[PDB]
Amino acid sequence: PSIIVEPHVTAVWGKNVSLKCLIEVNETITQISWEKIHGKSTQTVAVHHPQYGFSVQGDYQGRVLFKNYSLNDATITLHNIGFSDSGKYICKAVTFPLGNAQSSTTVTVLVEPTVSLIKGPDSLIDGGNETVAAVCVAATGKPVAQIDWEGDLGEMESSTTSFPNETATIVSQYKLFPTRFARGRRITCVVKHPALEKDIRYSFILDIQHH
Amino acid sequence: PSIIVEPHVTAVWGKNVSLKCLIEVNETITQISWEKIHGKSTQTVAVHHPQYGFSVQGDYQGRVLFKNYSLNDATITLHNIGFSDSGKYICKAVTFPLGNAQSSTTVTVLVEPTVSLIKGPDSLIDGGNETVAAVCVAATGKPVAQIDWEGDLGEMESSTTSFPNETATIVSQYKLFPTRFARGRRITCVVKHPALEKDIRYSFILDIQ
Ligand SMILES: *[C@@H]1O[C@H](CO)[C@@H](O[C@@H]2O[C@H](CO)[C@@H](O[C@@H]3O[C@H](CO)[C@@H](O)[C@H](O)[C@@H]3O)[C@H](O)[C@H]2NC(C)=O)[C@H](O)[C@H]1NC(C)=O
Ligand SMILES: *[C@@H]1O[C@H](CO)[C@@H](O[C@@H]2O[C@H](CO)[C@@H](O[C@@H]3O[C@H](CO)[C@@H](O)[C@H](O)[C@@H]3O)[C@H](O)[C@H]2NC(C)=O)[C@H](O)[C@H]1NC(C)=O
Repeated sequence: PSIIVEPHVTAVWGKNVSLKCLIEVNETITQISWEKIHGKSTQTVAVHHPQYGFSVQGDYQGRVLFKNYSLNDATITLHNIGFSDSGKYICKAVTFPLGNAQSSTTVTVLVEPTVSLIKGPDSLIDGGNETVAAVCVAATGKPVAQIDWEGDLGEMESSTTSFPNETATIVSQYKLFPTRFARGRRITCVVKHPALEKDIRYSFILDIQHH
Repeated sequence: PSIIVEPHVTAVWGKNVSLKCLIEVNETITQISWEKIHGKSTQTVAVHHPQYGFSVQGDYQGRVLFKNYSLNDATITLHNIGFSDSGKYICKAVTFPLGNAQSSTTVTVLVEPTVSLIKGPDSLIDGGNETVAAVCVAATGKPVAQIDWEGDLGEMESSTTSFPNETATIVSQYKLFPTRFARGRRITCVVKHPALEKDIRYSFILDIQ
């Protein structure tokens, strides 16, 4: 309506997110609140009342700040984000005399992957058969990270395991036939994920041996 | 929930009703209100706020009174009851901090019939053909009334004519074969209707010759 909110929002596990709400009703504001859908019932996250002040409820206590004291600005920030913070929220303005108005914001919780780049277990002998030259892991991210490789020296093979909390670990091995042409060149693991401000990039120089 | 109301209320057109609502939810009450369901949205009927006062909305203005100033008593009275007052209402208490709680009341609007008894067009002469001794009309009642007769001097015939506002008129003629035996007798019309506390009764003494 005149309840201005962002319709869809992502939140990174263990960081902060802002639940924006501007109230332009041109009406007398009785109180304003954020609520969370639970079945058909809703549960209160935070309340502002012009005489009774703020209130934060449930497991949100200690993790919710009201941006400012204006009754027309219902924006809050949520902190120490966890999986249960996902779902549909309602910003609500109760007004006098016409009553309530609202708009919804759905929150998706993302988890940053833990990335590591490791060398293959076997040494890369020139003229030898296909060997795993490196292994890139992006562990327990939500959703699963994406892994790409730079340096066209071979081919990629990956597996993914998803977990009850809906994070996923992806393991990607880079396979190549060692040659003279590949010696001294650099292979890069590139991990893309929506919780990342920029792609994680790890690389190292190929060591190709003698005989 | 914690909202005490009556599930269903009968209301008579042109009269009064109370919509009862007692609120003791345990916590600070920021405002209380009665609302009317319109589609899936609701229209406000009346609102009581501790600092802002009473407020009445729509076509309820001049027809709604709050029973008292107590925030725990949302009871109102509705006056000059009209067809549109029919429908489903919700009493609603908004509280601080947990928010609103509500309960519904459904209102049916009845219309009292206008009842009259007349002595029939032709005059009452003996040994002859059936003659209409009296006509009883319960007009534009909602729903249609029932008409019964007391005094066992003949049979009745009745017709019903419905109207767009959902009131109906029923006209009942009482026919009899006139007899010297029937003079001094009283015929009685009895009209039954849910808007009536008792049956309406109109009677008169048959005059034969
Ligand atoms: C979502 O579920 C996954 C699957 O259980 C969670 O991953 C697990 O997290 C624990 C705690 O960090 C990991 O254990 C730790 O790592 C090594 C184990 O060898 C050890 O050095 C540490 O002291 C500790 O034991 C566990 O390995 C890991 N399981 C995996 C990656 O398969 C994940 O943390 C959950 N995420 C959230 C946000 O709840
Ligand atoms: C529900 O429906 C019927 C039909 O619209 C309404 O009945 C009509 O009521 C009016 C006024 O009560 C009657 O007409 C009036 O007659 C007087 C003479 O007594 C005259 O002064 C007025 O100008 C007007 O013409 C009319 O006889 C009556 N019609 C029938 C067929 O009975 C009824 O009032 C409606 N009721 C509600 C609660 O809305």
